[PDB]
Amino acid sequence: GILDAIKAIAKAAG
Repeated sequence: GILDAIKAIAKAAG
């Protein structure tokens, strides 16, 4: 899921 991927990445990026 594109949305799921973005969400995880966002938090990871900090």
